[PDB]
Amino acid sequence: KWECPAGYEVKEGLNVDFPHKGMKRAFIVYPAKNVSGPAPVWVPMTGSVESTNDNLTVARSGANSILADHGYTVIAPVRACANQDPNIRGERCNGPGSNGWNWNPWFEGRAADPSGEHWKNDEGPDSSFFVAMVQCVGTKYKLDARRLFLGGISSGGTMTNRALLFRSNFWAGGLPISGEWYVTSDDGTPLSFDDARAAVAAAPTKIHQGRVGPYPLPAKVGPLIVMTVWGGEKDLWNCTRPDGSRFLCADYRPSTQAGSNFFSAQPDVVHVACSSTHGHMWPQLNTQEFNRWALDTLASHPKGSDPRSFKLTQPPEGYTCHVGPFTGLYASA
Repeated sequence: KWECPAGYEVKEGLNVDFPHKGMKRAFIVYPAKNVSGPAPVWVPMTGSVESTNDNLTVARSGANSILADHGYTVIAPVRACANQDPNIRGERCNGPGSNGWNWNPWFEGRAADPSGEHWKNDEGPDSSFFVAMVQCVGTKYKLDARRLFLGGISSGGTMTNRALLFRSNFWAGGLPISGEWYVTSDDGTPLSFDDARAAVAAAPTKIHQGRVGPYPLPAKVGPLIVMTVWGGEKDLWNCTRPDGSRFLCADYRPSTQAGSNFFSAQPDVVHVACSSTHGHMWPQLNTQEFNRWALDTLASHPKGSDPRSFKLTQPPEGYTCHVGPFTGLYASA
């Protein structure tokens, strides 16, 4: 499955003008170090305000490129809105989406109005670009086809959820950190932030449909290991109006719960629910210990592995995790 479009020649570092669905995309490759043979892959994605460079090199943003020194080939996509500049932060990215998309950083969820209907059963240009990107990098570096993982924070966490839902026969798993689910009614009707929040609180253990994925959610998905991370009571996001005022527009308690319910219910998916207290940003406590543990945990479940043989190891201090759906976010009935 390793192939490049139009004779594209991948290189270490920043790759630009990668053709995909009429767009020109960019991504950065940090080849795995101290690895003989096929290397596991990590595709980290930034959120709405931090740049791809920040996500890859700044400690408080995760310094995801450091995982190449841990034996992973890191392949980081640049957001379409950044116009191939890995340094763009929130400029022209941190705001509502267009063309039927909910949020502009990534093509990660259909809009709440009718223009989003088209995306109910079309993965979108980011989900398909990531597959094409990894397939192309694999022509230059030897990658492990059973250990292709993606993940991200905030909007990047939402994009991880969407990619796992539409491309569960490609990725081996992912790390959606404080991503949205955009909960809807069972019939797909979009719900306001308040109604979506109340919907999960009213049925915390059920599977909820959401604008992050296909509608309806797939009955069955391919084999995966998914580690959803919730940042605690402060894992919230205040949007910014044009006039500068702030207002609550996302609460990641319901979305991490909903994601965990869907993935836990799938028989061929090992779901790990992890909670911390860093809020809505990349895990802050023992950050590199967490990144190493999380990716090595994902790698311990190569694609197609028996969920029954999976064995969770203790995460770093500052994290509580277990296999299954979240249980400490809503009171039991």
